[PDB]
Amino acid sequence: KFDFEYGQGTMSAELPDNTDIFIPGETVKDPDHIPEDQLEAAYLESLAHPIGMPTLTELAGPGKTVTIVVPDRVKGGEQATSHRKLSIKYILKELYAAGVEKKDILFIISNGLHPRSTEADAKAIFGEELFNEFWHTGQIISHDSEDQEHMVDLGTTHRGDPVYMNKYVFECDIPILIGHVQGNPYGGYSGGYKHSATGITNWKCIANKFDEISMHMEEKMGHPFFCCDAVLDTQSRQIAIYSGYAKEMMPISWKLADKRTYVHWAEKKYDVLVFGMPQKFHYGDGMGTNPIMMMQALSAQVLRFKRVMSDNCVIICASTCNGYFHDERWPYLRELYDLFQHDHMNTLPDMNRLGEYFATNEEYIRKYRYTNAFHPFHGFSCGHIAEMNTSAIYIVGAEEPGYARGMGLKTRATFEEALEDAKKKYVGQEPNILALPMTFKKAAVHLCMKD
Amino acid sequence: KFDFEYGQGTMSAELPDNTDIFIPGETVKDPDHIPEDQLEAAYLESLAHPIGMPTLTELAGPGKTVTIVVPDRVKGGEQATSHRKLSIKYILKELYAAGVEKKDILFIISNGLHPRSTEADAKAIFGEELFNEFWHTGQIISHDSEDQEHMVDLGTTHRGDPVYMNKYVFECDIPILIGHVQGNPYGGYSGGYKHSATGITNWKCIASRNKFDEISMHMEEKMGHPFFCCDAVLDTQSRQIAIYSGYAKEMMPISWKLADKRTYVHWAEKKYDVLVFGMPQKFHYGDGMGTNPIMMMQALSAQVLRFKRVMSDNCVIICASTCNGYFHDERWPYLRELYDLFQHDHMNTLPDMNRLGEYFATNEEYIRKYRYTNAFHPFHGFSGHIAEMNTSAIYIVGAEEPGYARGMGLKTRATFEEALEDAKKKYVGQEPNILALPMTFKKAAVHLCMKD
Amino acid sequence: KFDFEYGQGTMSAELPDNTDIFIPGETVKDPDHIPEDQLEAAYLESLAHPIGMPTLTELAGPGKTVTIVVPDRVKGGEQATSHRKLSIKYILKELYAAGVEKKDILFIISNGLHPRSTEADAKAIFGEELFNEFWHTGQIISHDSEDQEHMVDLGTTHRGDPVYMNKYVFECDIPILIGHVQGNPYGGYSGGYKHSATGITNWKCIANKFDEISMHMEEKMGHPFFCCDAVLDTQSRQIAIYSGYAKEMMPISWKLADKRTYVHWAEKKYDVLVFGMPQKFHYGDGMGTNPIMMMQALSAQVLRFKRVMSDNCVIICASTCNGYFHDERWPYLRELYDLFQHDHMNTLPDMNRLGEYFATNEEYIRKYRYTNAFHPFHGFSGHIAEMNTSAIYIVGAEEPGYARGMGLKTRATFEEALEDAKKKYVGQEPNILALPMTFKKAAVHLCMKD
Amino acid sequence: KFDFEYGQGTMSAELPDNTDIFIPGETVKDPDHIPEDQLEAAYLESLAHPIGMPTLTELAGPGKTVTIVVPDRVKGGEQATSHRKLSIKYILKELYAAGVEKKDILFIISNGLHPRSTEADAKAIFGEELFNEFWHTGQIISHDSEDQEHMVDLGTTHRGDPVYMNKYVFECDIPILIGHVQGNPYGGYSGGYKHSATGITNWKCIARNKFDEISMHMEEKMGHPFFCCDAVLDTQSRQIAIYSGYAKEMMPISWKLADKRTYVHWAEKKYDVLVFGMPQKFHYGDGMGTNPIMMMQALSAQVLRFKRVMSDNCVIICASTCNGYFHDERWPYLRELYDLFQHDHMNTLPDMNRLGEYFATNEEYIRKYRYTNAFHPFHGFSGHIAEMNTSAIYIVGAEEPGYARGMGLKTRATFEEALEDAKKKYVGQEPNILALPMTFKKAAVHLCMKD
Repeated sequence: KFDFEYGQGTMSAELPDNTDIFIPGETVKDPDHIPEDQLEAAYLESLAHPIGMPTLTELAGPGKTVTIVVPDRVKGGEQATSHRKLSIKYILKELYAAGVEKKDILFIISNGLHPRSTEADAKAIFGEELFNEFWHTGQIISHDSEDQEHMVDLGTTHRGDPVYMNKYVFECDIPILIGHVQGNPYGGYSGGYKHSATGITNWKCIANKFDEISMHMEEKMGHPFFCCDAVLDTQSRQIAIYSGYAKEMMPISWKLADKRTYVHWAEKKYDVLVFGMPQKFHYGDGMGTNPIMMMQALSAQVLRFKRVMSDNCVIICASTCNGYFHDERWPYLRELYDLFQHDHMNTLPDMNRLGEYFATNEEYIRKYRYTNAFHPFHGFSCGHIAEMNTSAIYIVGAEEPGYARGMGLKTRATFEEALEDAKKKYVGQEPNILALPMTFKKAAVHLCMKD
Repeated sequence: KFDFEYGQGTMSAELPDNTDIFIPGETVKDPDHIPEDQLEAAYLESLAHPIGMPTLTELAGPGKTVTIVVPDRVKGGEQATSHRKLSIKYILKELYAAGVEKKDILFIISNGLHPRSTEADAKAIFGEELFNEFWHTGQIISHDSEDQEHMVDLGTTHRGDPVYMNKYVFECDIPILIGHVQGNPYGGYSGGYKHSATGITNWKCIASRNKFDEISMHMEEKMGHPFFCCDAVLDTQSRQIAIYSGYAKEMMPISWKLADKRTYVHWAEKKYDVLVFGMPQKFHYGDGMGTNPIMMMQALSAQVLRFKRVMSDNCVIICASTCNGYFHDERWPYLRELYDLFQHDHMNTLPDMNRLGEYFATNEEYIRKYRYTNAFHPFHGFSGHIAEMNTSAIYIVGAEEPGYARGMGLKTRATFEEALEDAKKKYVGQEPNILALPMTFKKAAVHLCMKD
Repeated sequence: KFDFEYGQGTMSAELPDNTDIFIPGETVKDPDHIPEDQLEAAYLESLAHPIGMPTLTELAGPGKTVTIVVPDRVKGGEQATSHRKLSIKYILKELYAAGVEKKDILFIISNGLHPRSTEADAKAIFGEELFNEFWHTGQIISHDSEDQEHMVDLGTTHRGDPVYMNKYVFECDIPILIGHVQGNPYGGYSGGYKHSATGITNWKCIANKFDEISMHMEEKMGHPFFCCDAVLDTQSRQIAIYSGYAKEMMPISWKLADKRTYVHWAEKKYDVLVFGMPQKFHYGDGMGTNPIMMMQALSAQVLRFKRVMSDNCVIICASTCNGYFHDERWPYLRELYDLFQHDHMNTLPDMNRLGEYFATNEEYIRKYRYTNAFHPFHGFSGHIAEMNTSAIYIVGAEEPGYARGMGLKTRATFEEALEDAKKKYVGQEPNILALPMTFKKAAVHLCMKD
Repeated sequence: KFDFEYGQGTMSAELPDNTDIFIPGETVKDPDHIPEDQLEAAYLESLAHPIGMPTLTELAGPGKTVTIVVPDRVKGGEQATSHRKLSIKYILKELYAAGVEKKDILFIISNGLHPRSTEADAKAIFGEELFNEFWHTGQIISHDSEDQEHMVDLGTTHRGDPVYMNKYVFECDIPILIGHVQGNPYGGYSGGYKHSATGITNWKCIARNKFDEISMHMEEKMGHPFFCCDAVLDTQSRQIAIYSGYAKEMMPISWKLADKRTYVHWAEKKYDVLVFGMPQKFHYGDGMGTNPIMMMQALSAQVLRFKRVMSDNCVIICASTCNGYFHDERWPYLRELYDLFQHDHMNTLPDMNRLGEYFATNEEYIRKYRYTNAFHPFHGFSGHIAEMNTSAIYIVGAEEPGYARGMGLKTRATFEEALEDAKKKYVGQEPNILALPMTFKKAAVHLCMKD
């Protein structure tokens, strides 16, 4: 028997004995994580030896404003020794040694279009010491992209891309960027320039691009971003820490992140891909039950396992489509689904023309600003890759399969039924089945062939 | 760290080392079940030696109408060799050896107020062989309390109890009962005369341990022939321990002699103060019991009734559940209106709602949904107050819409540790005795008692 | 038998004979109120002898604009000899003697987030003479914190608190503050710097803090506030009148307000606290039936009687929970209750994050400005009852679903609730304390005799 | 200052010194009641001294079905020694001494159109001992006008009145009645044949001579007369005399003593203004003082009571919290009735009677009457005297005065303001005022001229 995440618990599937298992922490081991007693030495050596920049003790002085940009709770570790906490601690120590007071240093959570961080979210991000040190003084701020009184206009890049920036990060003397270099389904990395281009701008600037936008910010500001990026493994444990100028550091970190993300394990090309998504993963609770977020997750899974899989791919998923449109967090997705169903739109890519219609809605913008919900444009920042490539996608165990059927996904009730239907219709009676347990509870990797 | 059921998965809790763990079967062993090989001999011996009744061959003759009453899907087994399947199979073999026509055998699924069984439910209850052999012939009928053309008003007992019983059972020449002798929170075992008194009666005969026996004996007196019971005692994993068949009235004490040994566990050394468990979404009555506020209160009241003899008077109950507000309105269409009436009336407690029971059992739309949609009868909710007077505080941990748990009188918190700290603050003190019950709603529950 | 306020009338409770009664003023007598024959002398001596400031005759002249800040109807006396009326009368006499004309003097009712005063509210606050003298010329104004063209920006204090101020009180040559020195459940007092901080600001300035904000206003204006505050007793009768600079006079008034507010009477720690809330108390009609205002009142009662009460204290309350949201006065509290019930809100504090969501609502702001309703941020300006008491019983409720949705226990009669509490929490020998008319009087903080 | 009931508490009024105060029991003393010690002797003497039938021993024998008809909770005391409890207890003692089985005794709560009594109501009516002895056996049944399987169509009287009777009372061998003889606004009395005609009849039999004719038709159809045990009550519902026997011949004797109580001679001047207040809970129950139609009923009752003491320029000033609290759980039909009054050609209340048969046949309201313990929909049509006689009716202190204005009643904010307006317009500057400060809390009496 095989155990796949099903909403909150686990669905059991009786797959043929030719099934293979890939858990990206056990099948192929990641590069060794830095031991917890060598983390201080690694951080000190990285901060004291930046790439294409002087040390923090050289760029800091008394009265020089410092803004530290910290990512939100979507990605990265939340443990007692995560990259964010240690990096902030040692950066603060360096700045205090340089002669910068605590009253000046400001912290900004860079969500961009993700919901603004609450008190509990900041507690989980910064820990227990930084939380008590800075939150009550008003020195920890969540980035608001609709606050026209805190957004500055930098003009347009050489390619005509508009650039809007946070005012707080624009008026400081020392801008510090903290990011986690981790893989993305599209092939890019969530390093320094991508983090600055995504988490500091607004929806207009989001609608090679990231490098241009971040370089435009650096030119307008007058001082380049000091980025301290850590290469994370599947358990969000730092492997290497690279600090300094983002442009000359990003390739250095990528040369090692390619070792972790791209796993050469495949010996054959598979026909059936079996997994399941729990209710709460990635963007938060309700992702595994909201149809549009399910489509995005399935598209990411298709992108990640494209090389390992054959032409007529078949994807079997175990998710609880109870129709749970998490509405305190995605207040616009019900209208999005209704517009998709009750219009002339044959496929998801036909929805893009409504993006500016949703990003400018007053009620959803108010909910984004004050209720801690997603920005209405986040649904258009994808879903179409799932529709192509795969012959059929099965959503087994759904509670309201009408929502999974309205997205174009086939619906069944048990893994064996869906597998038998796929064998009868698409993949024949001898399918190469690949089972992915805990594919959404870990940092997913791009599977490739040993060729 | 301890693990508890939470909706579908598992919520983890950090509890002090003094916490004690109880599993119904793993901690204290149930009496040994008969092995799968000896089910043959045990069933044949039980059928060949009925208690207080002649053997079924004597009861059967050519051209005799036989009605076999099979319980619902709530709690009966459903393994490969469950009691229902084996008992039905051997009864059918013996009846065929008695020369009884196959067209005179009729199966009645006795639900009473539980939803009528569909094709999949009937298949799961009866096994694929019996489902293929009998379903398409039309010989498997779910009991319908509101089918007035197929219900017979017997009259009244001596205690003013109206009696209405299925006409199919009334007109048969051999009534056979299939029953599982399993414990109840109140103490009256669920197999025997209770099965006949509850499963083939309408809500008026339920609205009114001696009551069930009186009603069933009145049924036997009116019919002229007693029910032929085939009751099996089950353990936590729904495995047979002993099989008793014959006259229900005289066989019931014999079955109880072993059901008491199974049900009443004697593992205890201290009077515990805090009871910790969790509600899965699907248990007992089906999917949605762990999120429906009324059904959550019912389950909590059952848990209070089971463990009251091991718990103190300032006890605190901490349960993990996902109070989504998911009433499962396709299966309990009356519970949303019931909840609204609870909130929007002069009702301080749940027992104040019983005066509306006759109001709900007579609703035309809910009765239609019960008959044709496979939903619960509207009077099931009124057939739940022990928790709100026995316990000092009841905590619902990890609720997704904590308004429903608060509206029923239960406190709400976010994590097990937070609720335990609050309870230690106010109710049980900083040095409590904790009893943790993982997999309490996944296994057949038992009554806990002091060792002495 | 015992009589407790129940909505509009009274519920009767057969409490055991060991029950104790505390009524403010009646049980322990307050300091003697100034006789009506000495009020003129007291006011004249206070105004002629200010603290840290000179007399109104020494600061006033011909053409110098004067703005008099007067509190709203929530607190203070509405009698024929209340502090507001007499203070305004004698201040006007002094100013007229100095040389200031009536055409210039302006009156501002400082509510802040409380509803703007209507014609009848000004009636009750000011009296016949001042009403007829000043309202019909448009010289009595109710403070509007949402009026962007009548609010000025003073920047941000040294600690990081933004300061918004009323324009009328900013452009005047002589700002005069009238406040009442009365106790608060949290420990602080009303009137003085607190009145100016919470009265003529907006919700952003409200979200030692009051001292910093008020000193920032005084620095920006250049004229310190001339505060004339009277220490009130349980019947809103003046005990002492202190005039002058607020910073150097607040301790002087506090040294005597501590004598009245802090009553050392207890001889034992009580287990059960029994009282009842009428429908109309404090913030107006519907407070005793609105679940959120009920929770606020219960929290205030918990704060006031914390020292007299045991660790396992049980509160029994008699209120008519008819679900009567005074939707013409609290248009937002139904949405607030629905958000509390239908979201991931385990407790009331978890709702604070929605404060900025409500304070910026356009419809509720319009209703606050023009309909005379509460500002939507007043609700977020609660948990103490949940943290402290083992159980809270709301007896006599009409729709107990609302009292249950707040986390409170619901019963039907005092005896049933008392028996339940005895069986569950407080045992069979509880120290019961009964508070008749605890919401119809100026409540006091009960302390221990020793 | 004067005090009046106002919702739940008391509104205070400033009235001139010429105002006269009347309290039914205190101003003029009722005839002396029998003491609590002599209740036993008086009850035994009354039971042993019938007024036209043989004693209860003669009617009783082995195997006799006895049906005892107990009035509703609307009227009559609920003290420790109320008439219902004592009469039932002594009747049961006599029947047991006569050899009547306990299983052949059945109690019927005669409500007729009032809501069916619940468990708590039955407990309060019957006393704890009798409730424990008889309720759980199933021997206490509330009358159900719409229970067609338990209703018998007796036939028709000579006036065309149709007669429908409770089947339980019809088949019994001894029908016994418990009744309280206290006055009505119309001049009748609530005990005697009226109890039979109203309590155990449906709405068709309801839509002084009529009650007697219907009850005597019932007696002639059953073959045996009702055995009545009627008690005269004072303001505090205390017994003055107990009359038992044939109702037709006993009724004048009971009336001879009820006249001395109901009619009070305390008038020396023709009063002009009548001042009182409606409490929230009185007569029919909670919500009578706030429901506009029940407020009109109460005002009409007051007008009928005090019409012989007041002039022809009547002004009625009443304090009530008319907040629109219809108590829809007890009067579910009154909101629709109010809407039909407002939104049709109804100029006055008596114009609505043509819809009475429309409401009494409603299925939803009948279901709520049978199963939810609400009023029968025809109760509201069983109200025009107030608007006919009084020149102006003032509702003082209403919280939603739209309902008081919609029924034709003037609305003001305070007692003094309404009195000033009435003096200005109707009664002049020198009126005669009669103040009733406990009119709705005590059993009302009919005021009359002293001469």
